[PDB]
Amino acid sequence: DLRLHLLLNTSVTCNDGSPAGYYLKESRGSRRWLLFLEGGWYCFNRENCDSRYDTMRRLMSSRDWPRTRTGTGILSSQPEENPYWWNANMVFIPYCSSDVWSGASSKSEKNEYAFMGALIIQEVVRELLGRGLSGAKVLLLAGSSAGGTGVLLNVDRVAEQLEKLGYPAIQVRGLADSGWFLDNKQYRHTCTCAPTEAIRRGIRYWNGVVPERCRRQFQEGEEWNCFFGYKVYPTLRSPVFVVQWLFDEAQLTVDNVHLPVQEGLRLYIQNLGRELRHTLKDVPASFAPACLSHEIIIRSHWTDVQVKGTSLPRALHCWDRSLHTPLKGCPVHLVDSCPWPHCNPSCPTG
Ligand SMILES: FC(F)(F)c1c(Cl)ccc(-n2ccnn2)c1Cl
Ligand SMILES: *[C@@H]1O[C@H](CO)[C@@H](O)[C@H](O)[C@H]1NC(C)=O
Repeated sequence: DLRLHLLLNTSVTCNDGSPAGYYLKESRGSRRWLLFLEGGWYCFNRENCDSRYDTMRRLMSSRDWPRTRTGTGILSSQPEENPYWWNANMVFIPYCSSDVWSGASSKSEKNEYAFMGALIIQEVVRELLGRGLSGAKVLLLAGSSAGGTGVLLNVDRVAEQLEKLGYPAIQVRGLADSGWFLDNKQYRHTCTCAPTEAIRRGIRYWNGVVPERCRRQFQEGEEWNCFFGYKVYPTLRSPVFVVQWLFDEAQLTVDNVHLPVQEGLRLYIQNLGRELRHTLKDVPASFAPACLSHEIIIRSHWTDVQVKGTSLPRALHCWDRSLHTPLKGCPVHLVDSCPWPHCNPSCPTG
């Protein structure tokens, strides 16, 4: 249902210099726009990016992209699959920059790869304005995994971009799914590169950019801190809803945890969930189930998980209402308190 458009500005490119793009399904009677950032890890040096180019080329190039994609989960146009925003204008932005959506660097005589994630988002927004986005009332920038961190890094820049283009009435909001990570100690030490070390190397290789207020706090050489949700979120002005499994599989991977569990690992896992829960305590719009999993919002069965009896599509609807005092029976802060994966019976089965 979503049709591919390669960017008209062919200077905004995937890693290999092929044009970036977006998949679009318009909904002509709607002023809601959902722009979804795909995830898919990252690469932080020539050797690891070369390997990714061999066996994950669609994440580095548009040369082999299909002409259409089916919208699923929050990108579905069927109310049965998407109770939240089924009638919205739907945009899926493929992740082909390997930079957690942070890069602003072209391929050149000094750069084998272009890392243009931050510029891809800006260019998609610019080109959509002529396709109906100029009439929008709400632009929800959503994303999963690396795309979820991409929301945190870019939501306020989209807001600033629309303001400077003369569209102050479009309300820009963010939905960060599975992009809220902890710069914690690994369970066993290995660069499965530790989260702190991975981002420090990548940001230099990508010429990565972070939100301005966060950059002003951490300053030169320390911008890697702004890739961590609990540090960047308090600096953001746009409303951001945070979805994060308490025992996220990507978090455990970078922590070198691989799953009978003995005391040391049991304590490690329980402490991880408690730390994640703590970082969400003052995030008013959040959905954090006690599950071992990764991503949720574009899965066809994303409607199934509940926290305290409330599904994610319901919580997002309650968030919409809150952005028109708490709402009777329409909660927006939903964080599990039970301390072990699958202590929530609605967790994905696998
Ligand atoms: F390492 C880390 F720091 F925890 C981190 C960050 Cl900041 C942002 C995105 C990812 N990620 C996971 C899967 N795709 N991207 C990770 Cl794993
Ligand atoms: C194309 O994108 C580049 C990089 O974002 C930008 O500098 C340039 O102004 C863009 N060109 C047009 C015509 O928008």
